[PDB]
Amino acid sequence: PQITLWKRPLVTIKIGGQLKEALLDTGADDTVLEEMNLPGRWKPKMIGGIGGFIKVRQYDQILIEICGHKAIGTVLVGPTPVNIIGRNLLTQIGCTLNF
Amino acid sequence: PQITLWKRPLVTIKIGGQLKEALLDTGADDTVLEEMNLPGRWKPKMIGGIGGFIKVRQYDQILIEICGHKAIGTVLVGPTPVNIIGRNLLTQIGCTLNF
Ligand SMILES: CCOP(=O)(COc1ccc(C[C@H](NC(=O)O[C@H]2CO[C@H]3OCC[C@H]32)[C@H](O)CN(C[C@@H](C)CC)S(=O)(=O)c2ccc3c(c2)OCO3)cc1)OCC
Repeated sequence: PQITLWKRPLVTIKIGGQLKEALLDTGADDTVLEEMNLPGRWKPKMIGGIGGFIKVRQYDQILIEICGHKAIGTVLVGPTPVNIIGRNLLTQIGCTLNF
Repeated sequence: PQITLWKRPLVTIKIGGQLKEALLDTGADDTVLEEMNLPGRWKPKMIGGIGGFIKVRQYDQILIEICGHKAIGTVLVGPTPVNIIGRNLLTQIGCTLNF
């Protein structure tokens, strides 16, 4: 599909057997999701943006389905205000910018 | 052009007669540039990111050329970690997401 940018590019994702709304974010190197209790081990990490850094939990080899397209990679979990799909997963679903 | 996301979507921009490098950021509602001098009036504003709020200077109806495409809109100037081109200008240059 093609998504215009008049509004925030929000889509439905599936992760850990749950549906959520997330932002397709070409400005995000990594994928940052709202607080959730994913199983398995994780590594502490900090990521920075406008305003400073937040503490997040890095889970690896996590499957996410974005608009029916499957992707598996690293997902960061922490007190983010919005679910953010970053380039590490956007590349896997064949997402490009076009103008 | 068509831009893949295996690396950061960085492009050259021209604003106030000066060339700079900026990130095409579909997750940003607004355009925010690092500290610089811009002519014309400006009003103090505040914007929030992943790690909190920052104070910016809002410049309205600023000419800015993005990878060869002209836009005239709002540009915020402040302590952002990187120059980011947000949806307010991405829409002007006809940028869409596609997968
Ligand atoms: C509504 C909820 O509350 P809120 O109002 C806004 O919530 C939001 C918070 C973040 C975002 C996404 C963020 N957009 C953003 O900053 O946009 C600003 C300007 O325009 C406005 O539009 C929305 C906010 C304003 C960027 O797309 C991506 N970022 C990097 C970028 C700064 C380049 C370095 S990043 O997230 O930090 C990040 C992600 C993965 C990583 C990483 C860093 O490092 C490695 O992996 C969108 C909405 O904030 C009050 C507390």
